[PDB]
Amino acid sequence: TILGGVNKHSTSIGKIWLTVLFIFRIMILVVAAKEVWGDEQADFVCNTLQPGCKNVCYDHYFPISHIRLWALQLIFVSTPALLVAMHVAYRRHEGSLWWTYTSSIFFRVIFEAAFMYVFYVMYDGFSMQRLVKCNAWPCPNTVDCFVSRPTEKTVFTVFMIAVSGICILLNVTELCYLLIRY
Amino acid sequence: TLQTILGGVNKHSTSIGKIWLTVLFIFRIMILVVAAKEVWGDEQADFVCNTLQPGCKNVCYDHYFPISHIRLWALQLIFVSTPALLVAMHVAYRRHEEGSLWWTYTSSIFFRVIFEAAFMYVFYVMYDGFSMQRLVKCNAWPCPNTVDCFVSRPTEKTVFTVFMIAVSGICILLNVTELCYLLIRY
Repeated sequence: TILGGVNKHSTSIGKIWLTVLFIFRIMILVVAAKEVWGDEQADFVCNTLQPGCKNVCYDHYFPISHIRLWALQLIFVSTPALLVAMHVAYRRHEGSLWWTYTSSIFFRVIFEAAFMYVFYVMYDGFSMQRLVKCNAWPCPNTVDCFVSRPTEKTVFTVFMIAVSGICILLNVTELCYLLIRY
Repeated sequence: TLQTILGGVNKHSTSIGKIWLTVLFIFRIMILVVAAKEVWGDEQADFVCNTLQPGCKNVCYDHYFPISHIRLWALQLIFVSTPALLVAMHVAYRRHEEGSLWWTYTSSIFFRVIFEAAFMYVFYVMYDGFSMQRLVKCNAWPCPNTVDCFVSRPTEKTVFTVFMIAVSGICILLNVTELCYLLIRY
């Protein structure tokens, strides 16, 4: 019903393509992705005998796991759609509505652009490495630690980034139509 | 029936109260449920202490985490929502057959700000700020002189701690404006 409640009050591009891609991301996140990151810390392996070196090295290289960045991102970009829907809902039950609608799609592009930026700086590209070298205290000189399932995590990382990039373009095209029509 | 219950809660509210307060409430619940609840999944499983003394890990973990963060947020969310459905059924009881409606409403928004302030106060005093440390030094019995123990995911837990505090602080501001916005109309 939440899906069927937001069916109306949109343009042909905004009718479906944004919505189907949004459903696409959630299905990938829930059905498939969350079991890949299930044992991110359980199978983190470091070659040392120092107690506590594993905890600090894992926390240093993964300040926040990918699945929870995407979970945050989905929540943020969902609110402007939801908020405008209920905003127009009670009055129904032109200039102002146009003012709100363009603002609604203006926030989406901001959030997705902001979040794609974070992955790039934080994780230094979209590819995961098999080996990480760690020298934070209490670890001795330098320690080799090994990541769990690096290849599978890369595949979903690329998949999510590419789909997010598509959603940016669709929002932009929706904006330009509303720009020319004024 | 999350949509249905709040739909009744939506009735007889001011602009900011109609939209902004309830969307923030769903915002906090979503973060707590789908994201944060499994950051703290292995609080005690990956607590690590550098000692050979049996039971030092149990006493040191309990000394530094008297109550978990997620279980404080759960308690806070329960408390701040009770006045919501308290009035909902109370009027439904009366309806089944202004000032009283006024008296109930201003009291309701007065308890919400009280509970949020009190709970937000507990985090500060009991955890000494909003930032967790990688290392905790423990000397409670039966541990020998002083033992180093290491926390699990200190950086991630800090991120959600800040995010929860910031959102809770906003809910206080909206409630305060609601009181001022309401009082002037009289």
